[PDB]
Amino acid sequence: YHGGGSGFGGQLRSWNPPSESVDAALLPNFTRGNARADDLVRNNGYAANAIQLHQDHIVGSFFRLSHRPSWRYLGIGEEEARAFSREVEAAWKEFAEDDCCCIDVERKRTFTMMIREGVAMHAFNGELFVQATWDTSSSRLFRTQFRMVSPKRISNPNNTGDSRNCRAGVQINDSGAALGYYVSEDGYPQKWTWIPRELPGGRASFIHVFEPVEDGQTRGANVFYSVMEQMKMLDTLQNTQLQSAIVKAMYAATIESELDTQSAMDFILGANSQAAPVRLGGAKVPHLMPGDSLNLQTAQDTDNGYSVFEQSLLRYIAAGLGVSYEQLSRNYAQMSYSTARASANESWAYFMGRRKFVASRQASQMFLCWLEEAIVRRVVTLPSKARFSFQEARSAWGNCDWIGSGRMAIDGLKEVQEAVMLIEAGLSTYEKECAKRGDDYQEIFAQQVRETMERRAAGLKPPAWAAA
Amino acid sequence: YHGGGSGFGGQLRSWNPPSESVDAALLPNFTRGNARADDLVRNNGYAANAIQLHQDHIVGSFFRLSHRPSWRYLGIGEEEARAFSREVEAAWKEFAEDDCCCIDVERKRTFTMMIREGVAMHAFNGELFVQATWDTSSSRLFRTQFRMVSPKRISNPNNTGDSRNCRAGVQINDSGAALGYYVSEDGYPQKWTWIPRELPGGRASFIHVFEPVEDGQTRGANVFYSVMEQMKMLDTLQNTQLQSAIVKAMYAATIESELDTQSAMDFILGANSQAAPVRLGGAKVPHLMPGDSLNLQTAQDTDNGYSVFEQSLLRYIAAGLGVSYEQLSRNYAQMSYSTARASANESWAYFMGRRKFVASRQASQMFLCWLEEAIVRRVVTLPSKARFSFQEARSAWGNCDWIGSGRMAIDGLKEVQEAVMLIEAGLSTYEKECAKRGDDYQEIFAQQVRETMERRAAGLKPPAWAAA
Amino acid sequence: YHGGGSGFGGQLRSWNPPSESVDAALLPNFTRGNARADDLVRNNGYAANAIQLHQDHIVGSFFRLSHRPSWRYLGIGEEEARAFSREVEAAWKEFAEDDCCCIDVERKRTFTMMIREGVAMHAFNGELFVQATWDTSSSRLFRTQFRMVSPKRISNPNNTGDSRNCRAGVQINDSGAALGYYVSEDGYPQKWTWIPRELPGGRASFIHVFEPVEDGQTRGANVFYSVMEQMKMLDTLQNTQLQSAIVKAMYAATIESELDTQSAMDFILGANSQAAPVRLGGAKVPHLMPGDSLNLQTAQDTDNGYSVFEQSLLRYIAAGLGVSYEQLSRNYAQMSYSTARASANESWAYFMGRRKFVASRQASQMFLCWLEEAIVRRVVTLPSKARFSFQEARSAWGNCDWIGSGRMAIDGLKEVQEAVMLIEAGLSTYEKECAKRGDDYQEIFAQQVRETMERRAAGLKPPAWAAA
Repeated sequence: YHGGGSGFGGQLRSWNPPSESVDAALLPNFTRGNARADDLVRNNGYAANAIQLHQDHIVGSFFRLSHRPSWRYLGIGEEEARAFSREVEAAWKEFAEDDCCCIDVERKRTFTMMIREGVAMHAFNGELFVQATWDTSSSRLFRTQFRMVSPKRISNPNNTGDSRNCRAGVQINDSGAALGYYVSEDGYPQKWTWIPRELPGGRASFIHVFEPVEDGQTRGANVFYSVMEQMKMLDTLQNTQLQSAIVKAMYAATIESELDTQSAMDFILGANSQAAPVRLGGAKVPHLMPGDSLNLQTAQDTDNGYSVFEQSLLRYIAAGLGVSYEQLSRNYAQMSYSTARASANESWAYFMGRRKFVASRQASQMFLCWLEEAIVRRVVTLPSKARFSFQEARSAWGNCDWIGSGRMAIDGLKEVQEAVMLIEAGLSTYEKECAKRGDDYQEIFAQQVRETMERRAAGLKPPAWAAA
Repeated sequence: YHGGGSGFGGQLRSWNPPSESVDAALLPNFTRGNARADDLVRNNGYAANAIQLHQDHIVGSFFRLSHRPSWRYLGIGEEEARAFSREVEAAWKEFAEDDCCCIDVERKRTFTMMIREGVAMHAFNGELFVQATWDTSSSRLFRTQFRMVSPKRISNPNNTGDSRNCRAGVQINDSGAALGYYVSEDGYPQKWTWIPRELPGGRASFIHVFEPVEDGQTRGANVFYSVMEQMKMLDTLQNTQLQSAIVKAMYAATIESELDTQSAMDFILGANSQAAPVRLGGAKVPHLMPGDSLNLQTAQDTDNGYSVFEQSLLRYIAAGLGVSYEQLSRNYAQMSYSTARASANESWAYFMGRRKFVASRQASQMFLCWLEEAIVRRVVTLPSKARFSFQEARSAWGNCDWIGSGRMAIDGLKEVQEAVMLIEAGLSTYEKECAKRGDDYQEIFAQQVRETMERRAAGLKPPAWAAA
Repeated sequence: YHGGGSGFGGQLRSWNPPSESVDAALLPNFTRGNARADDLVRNNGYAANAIQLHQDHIVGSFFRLSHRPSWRYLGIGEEEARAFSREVEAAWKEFAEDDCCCIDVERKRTFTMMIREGVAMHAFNGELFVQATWDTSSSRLFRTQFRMVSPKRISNPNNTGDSRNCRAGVQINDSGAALGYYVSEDGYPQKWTWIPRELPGGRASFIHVFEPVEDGQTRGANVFYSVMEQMKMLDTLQNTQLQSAIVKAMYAATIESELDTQSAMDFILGANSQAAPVRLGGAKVPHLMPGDSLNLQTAQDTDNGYSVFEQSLLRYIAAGLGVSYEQLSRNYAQMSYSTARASANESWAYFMGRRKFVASRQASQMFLCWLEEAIVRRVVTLPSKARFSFQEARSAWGNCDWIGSGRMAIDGLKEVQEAVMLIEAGLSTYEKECAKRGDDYQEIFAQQVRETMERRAAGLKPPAWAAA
């Protein structure tokens, strides 16, 4: 095997990367990497475009709840489960979507915008932090509130060095689990607070969502590490090329003469001395003595293959980040239907995975945290004859699924024909087909049974879905 | 035969590779090869893209259980087998998919995330290790927990040399079988523990999944050995080319004169001395004496054939890794439907093989480990009059199949038409067609029989699948 | 005839190859050729791709048994043959597909994985060896075990010279048949054992599978001898071209002056002395005295015709190995449907031949070895009133056919239409149509007759295959 060897001619003799865990590689330069990722996101067109694509495709314009408790395990009954789910869904829908935005302490974000911010933070910071608090002064129906904590705030107190149990502001028990986090207080023009992960009663107090790569990993790594250097180098190349083009296009001509500069421009260029401005009106034919000369400068091609090199670098960056090349670069060159569909599918697989993990876990944990007080305050009533209480089986009572914006297809008619053909056979159900369009099938049925009554009352022809 | 000969003109005279086992080639430089593969994965856009493609296509966004015990062998009866399968599937679904993430000791990953991490570890490290433990302090329903052990941790104690029976921290019996493993403890700012492969009762304590190449192979080899050198050399070429382009684009022009440098720029470039900055506003025509000169530099083509060489190297890398060229390089050049379908099939065969072996074996062993407690703690009851106990035939009781995300078609209508035509004939069943879409046909049937009742109750037109 | 003559102008005067058997050409340099093939497989991207294609297409993701005993010969009856086949197939499932992997001594591979490893070994080593042993300490139902022996281990004892009867560790009787083998024991940081080919009772103890080319051939030859030299030379050319491109791209410019190097770089390049680093920010216009000079280097085309030469060499290599050019090189250039189908058929013929011979013979012999104990231990009962007992006609009792993964075609709809039309006419049966899809028609019928009952019980519309 030449992987561990010296190389072809010994070229890989100096390539001896150390063997170390993910923590040993990531933690020493965590803050610098995060700052560089933030710099790239704020001040580069492509990084901001990638973040916007992540936000728009992973979550969308809405994030909707679907409460499906496991009634078999609980032994309560299907109808009671349906009634409980309807009540819980109504309560959650009013709680999250108030215009006062009292879901968060800062009163600036709704639930959907909070999910989008969490996804964005997971993108260029590798993780997201959420804290759940209670305000006693509040007289509203619910006291639960959520605060989005930036990863920069969590760090070791007093800027102390890492230990075996405490790393990067995270306290670790004997196992890999985390017991608590140290959150700093930021003064824009310091102190640290201990926040336990979970309350003694089992409620989740502070939320941390990230995907671990190796066995022992305390905090996550942003996606920009793969292509961080190339983005900066490409920005430098773009600025240099633009400045060079401006400079080369500036010098249009050159005057050579042995006379005074005022005299030379007077006799050759045509300026009026009554250095010296020249009027652009008209065409001029100067007369030159033997010593005089007039040279019109020629410049190189403004874009001499910079476009193709930029194309290659943008393909590399899009491969590193995960978004499609066309989406990142806005190129959308000529291509057949099959190629566009294949690229869309390749991007959609990654987007679906990100939605399934990050946003779904965050929303599920927030929903469980809210549901615990909702049940405690008797806003909703648990079904009777339950095998287990809410505390004993939290996941069983609070099992849920989340629906986001569906993919907008290149051909609208083909997808509709496919859906109709699937519905005609037994391969698919109404729920799955409506969920692909970002709709709830029960709401569609209610709207249809309302519309048929409205049509009948007005005297119009009954709709297709109506039963004779 | 010229294979063992000197060559055409004697060119292969120095090519005399040693004849040795896979262990003799792999073990001496195991750690350096693993470290180089990790370096490529962390810091190259293409390697990270390949790992992400592996994770997404091999597993997907979900990994689902299908329990099919062999009822004929055990002599229990079909209906008891179906009831047992329903119970164990429900228990597994609740156990793996809790939001508390209590399946693993570190409480960071769900079952699907652990499967994806195992696939990733198999990709760039050549193997995956899983440890199953019990916590007695836990008061939950199940005490089983799983921990993913990095391959770096398994090594010979005290960094001692390999022996005949103990190689790379694995103790080997007279045959090729492994009896136990030595796992180190990592301190981020050492000691070794003996972990037997199997408990005395026959339970699996330590899990090791990899594909052997030759007869005697203690540990597996990463996939990057084939293309390790080329990726590093291509990265060096890319960085060098980018720096060279930036350098050549930087120098726009050149001034030649015998005067002072400030005066030369004042009279020619146009800088103001009130070295010296020059304003970009306007167009200028300087006046030059005989000794003076102005030269506008021209540069070579920025991308002069680098794209084609990069294409060739990327095809080589994609051949080595196994992913498609379009997926790896994000190129997706103009191509017909047939070529895209052929490349997709060529990649899908490899992905299906990897899913059938690695993830399936890992998930099956974890499921058996959980099922042993589940049966022991009497959460589920074995059918009566069974020929053999659970211990005597573990595979018969725990026979199962796993379903992941299905391939996304380039043309949605064509696959639906194909599935419908197959269903109409006897060549296919409902289960196989639903499995290709990542769905369970029994859940679809339950949803349909619920939806028909819902439509009937609300007064809507009965669905197609309903029976008159 | 000029084939044996001097040539056109005497150019073939030195071309006088010796006339010798295959053994005389192969045996003297067997080990060096095998080592070179192993080196190419481990360390070249294309060779690994070819081996992976062999494994994926010849075997696939599964290998399945179809027991077809010849009842007419033995005069037992069709129904008894069916019952015996069902029992044997069930028993072979459990032995081969246990998760404990107790089929092999090393407990690392399942039956399909051992078949794939055998195919791979036949690919780059020219043959495969399998050993069947018994473990008395085992308390399981079956004591049969299989060990894949690397071809390197079999060699002459004490590294002695070959004889008339003993060549390369294989003892040959008066005829060409082999009586036994000498297998060495490998110590990774020596002794030889005599293993007879067959037990005295007729059972197969040692398995050797290879295709003979000529009359007397003791051991087989790998496929790589045809194209090993070209692969090594192409790898050298690729590495040299990459290094040359990096070297030529590295030198961006050149400074010529009579001053000191520090002064020259300060005045021309723009470095700061407060050798000398230069910041890349901005565009610069240096001033040069008559002695000074600035030159921007221009390099040759990075990929100047290397791609087409690589294409030709890859076509030659793919022709030598037997795989299609597109599969080997991942090129998949623009091409019509007919050309793609023709290339796919050309490759599929070779893959079907390899599957029919190598894997089928290996699996059949292993199945016979297992079936002998299975019958002896009375796990399965032979039908009564049989003409010849198991010993008299092993092949008649153990006649079987093996099924692998079916070909993935470019157009899914066309293949389904073709299969439906063939089924409608009398040209084809259900078994052949289901076999091309890698399915067992009896299993499909059982699944259909279950699904129709499941649909009827739930109240859904009866399936198409149901009989009124």
